[PDB]
Amino acid sequence: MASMERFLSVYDEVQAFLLDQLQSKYEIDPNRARYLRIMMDTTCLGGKYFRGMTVVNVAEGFLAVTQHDEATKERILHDACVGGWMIEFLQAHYLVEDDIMDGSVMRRGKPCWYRFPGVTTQCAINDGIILKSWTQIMAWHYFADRPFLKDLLCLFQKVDYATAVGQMYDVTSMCDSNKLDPEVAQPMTTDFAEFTPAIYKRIVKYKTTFYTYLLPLVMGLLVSEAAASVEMNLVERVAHLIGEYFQVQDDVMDCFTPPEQLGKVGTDIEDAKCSWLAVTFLGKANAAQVAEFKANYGEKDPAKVAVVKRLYSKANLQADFAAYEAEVVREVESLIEQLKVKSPTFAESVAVVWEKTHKR
Amino acid sequence: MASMERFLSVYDEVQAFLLDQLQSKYEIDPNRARYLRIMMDTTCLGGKYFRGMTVVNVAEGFLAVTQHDEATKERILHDACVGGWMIEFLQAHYLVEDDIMDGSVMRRGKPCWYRFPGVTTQCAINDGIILKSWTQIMAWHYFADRPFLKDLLCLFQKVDYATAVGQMYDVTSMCDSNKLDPEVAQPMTTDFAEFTPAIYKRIVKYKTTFYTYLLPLVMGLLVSEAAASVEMNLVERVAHLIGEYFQVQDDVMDCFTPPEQLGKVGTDIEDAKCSWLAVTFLGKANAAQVAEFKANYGEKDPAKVAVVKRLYSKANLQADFAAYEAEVVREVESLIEQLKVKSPTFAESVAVVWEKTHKR
Ligand SMILES: COCC(=O)NCc1nc2ccccc2[nH]1
Ligand SMILES: COCC(=O)NCc1nc2ccccc2[nH]1
Ligand SMILES: COCC(=O)NCc1nc2ccccc2[nH]1
Ligand SMILES: COCC(=O)NCc1nc2ccccc2[nH]1
Ligand SMILES: COCC(=O)NCc1nc2ccccc2[nH]1
Ligand SMILES: COCC(=O)NCc1nc2ccccc2[nH]1
Ligand SMILES: [Zn+2]
Ligand SMILES: [Zn+2]
Ligand SMILES: [Zn+2]
Ligand SMILES: [Zn+2]
Ligand SMILES: [Zn+2]
Ligand SMILES: [Zn+2]
Repeated sequence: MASMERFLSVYDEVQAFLLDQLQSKYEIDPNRARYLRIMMDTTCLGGKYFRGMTVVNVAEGFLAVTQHDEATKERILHDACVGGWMIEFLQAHYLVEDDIMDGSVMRRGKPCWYRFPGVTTQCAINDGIILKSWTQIMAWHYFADRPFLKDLLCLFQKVDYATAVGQMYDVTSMCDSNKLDPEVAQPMTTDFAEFTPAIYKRIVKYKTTFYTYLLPLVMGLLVSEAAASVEMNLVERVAHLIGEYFQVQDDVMDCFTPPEQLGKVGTDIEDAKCSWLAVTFLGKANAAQVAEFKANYGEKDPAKVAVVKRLYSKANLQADFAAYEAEVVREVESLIEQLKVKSPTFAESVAVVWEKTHKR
Repeated sequence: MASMERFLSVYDEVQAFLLDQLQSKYEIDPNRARYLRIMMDTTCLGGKYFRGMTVVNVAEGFLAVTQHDEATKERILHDACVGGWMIEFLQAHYLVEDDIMDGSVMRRGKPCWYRFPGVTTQCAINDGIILKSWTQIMAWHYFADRPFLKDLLCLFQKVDYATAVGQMYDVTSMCDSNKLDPEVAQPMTTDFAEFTPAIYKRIVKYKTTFYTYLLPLVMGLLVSEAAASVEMNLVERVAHLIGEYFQVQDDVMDCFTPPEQLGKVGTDIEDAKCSWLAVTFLGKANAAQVAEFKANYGEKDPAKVAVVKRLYSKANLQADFAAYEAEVVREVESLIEQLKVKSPTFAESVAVVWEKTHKR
């Protein structure tokens, strides 16, 4: 059984479980079950399964070096798939809700879920709530008697919370902090004083890294009962680095990747996002370039968006990206080495995570 | 210390904990902390604290009949307040998101949270996510070493899930089940075949009863380590009854309570809600009254709304409500008696829950 095959089969099983339970324990009728099946498929499937497959890969590594009965190998791999789906369904939650929050049009060359004719925002908000509730239903069902259940739920819960806090950092990133006030409509920053590397780093760490990198690695350790093979402060450091890198790639592609390939028309400029491009450009621009960026950023007008893209093009941001990439490659290699002291197997899984990130 | 006083003090403590942790562990800055404090107050405070105070009342009952050290009495009451706030913050989540889902204008004579000028939907969806995450942060913090932690989290998780399923039943209640399809925009029912008492009962049970009645009672038992004093199938039955009653009152008031008193302009008729009024009217109407209801229900037009209110007025629904009330009074009394066999104290708390519901 290829890992991916096992992973995909477990989706089918988990889907059947959740829908069969709705019918037998929550009085659902067949049509509403079908609507939820479609919802689940539409919102959970079609991506790369990077996060969920990380859990599987980490567990697979430990299986190769640890003595177990066959049935135990199976149970561990099944747990790693369930845990991976918990993360994918968490992601699915965040995507449904974020797309609504941001008025997004497309996700993976298909309409965002709320835009489906028979969905609408009124249902989609709640569908997103259900998606995250299913992570917990999965956990309580499949992991009821597992020794790792407490630690898994407690971590999962902190990562979800961090992610929501990250969302708040992201949606408020173009405001002046000192002006935040629920009573007063929020103006866009004029000075862009908060477009700094440390501020950017805080957004990305919370919004993406905890759930995309830390949680899949640590879930893999927890289902393997292997958290003693690592120094958790290192696993955090390496996840922060790789996660930051991931987002900087995504930020560049929002701007420069053709929409057919991206699967999306990128709107970070019109949305006035604190992107790596913006922060990096502000870190090297001259006064006249800074005034021009300010006159044009955060505006729907396509000509103003083209002015911003031009400023970025002539600012030679490809140099800054190569240098940044160089330095991340350097630090990731260093942390992989430190990880080898307690676990070659876990260090190797992080190596694979990094290769898959660095080459995508 | 009056119970309410203790309850309100614990809000202050919990608020400080959550905000202090954001600063010390999640890198929050002071302005975003202030925004979340305001959010928390605006969305969690100002109601009757019925659900949270139920937890406190149930625990207080057991304290009066159970031998404990003073510090243990305090710890139990503190736990009951924390558990009660978990339920109020769960409620706060659902209200923020539902108000957004339904395009609601006012909640408790104040603007819905998403309508605040400095909030907007983009932030409000996420603020609602945070509210529910805080229930879990509270639980893991205050109840880390508690013997009831597992059972409390597992119940809490099932009630939340049921509530989301209830929301789906509610928002789809004016559609024909056989027509639900994410690909096709959903027409309002023309036949109203699904406006039945059993269907209505399913909506209310899921949408309201589990979180408003079952969870506060059972939370009170769990923090008291008293679940053996009751037959859980009875506690479920009595909660379903009282919870149904609560909603039937709310349904009548949406239609007949002046907006100043309601704290809201009621829109259940324009929203084509499967209300008790509608279901009860359809259960007694003649053919001509049925055609008239169909020609007028579920429409913004104020004259069509007034036609519906007239049909309800002349259908003598006050008689049906008195008869329904009569029968609920009868069954609640019967279940209170059954509850006395294992626990007079718990039966008495349910009596208080019912009095507070029946007289509001
Ligand atoms: C077909 O069964 C209908 C029913 O009410 N079952 C029991 C039941 N449903 C619950 C939901 C949440 C928490 C606890 C619950 N217990
Ligand atoms: C859909 O059913 C969910 C469920 O858990 N049913 C059993 C159940 N019901 C409970 C009520 C209180 C405490 C614990 C309970 N356990
Ligand atoms: C209550 O209405 C909310 C709203 O209009 N939100 C933006 C929105 N834009 C859409 C485009 C296509 C389909 C659905 C869409 N929804
Ligand atoms: C001020 O501290 C910043 C930091 O990163 N602390 C550790 C940390 N933050 C976590 C969030 C979720 C899950 C696990 C976590 N561990
Ligand atoms: C805001 O801090 C949240 C936190 O839990 N910090 C400690 C912590 N970090 C962990 C990473 C993996 C496993 C367990 C962990 N525990
Ligand atoms: C992205 O926009 C969503 C939207 O317009 N939702 C309805 C809506 N109606 C409002 C009335 C006052 C204040 C805020 C309001 N929001
Ligand atoms: Zn977003
Ligand atoms: Zn940590
Ligand atoms: Zn992006
Ligand atoms: Zn609603
Ligand atoms: Zn039950
Ligand atoms: Zn109502």
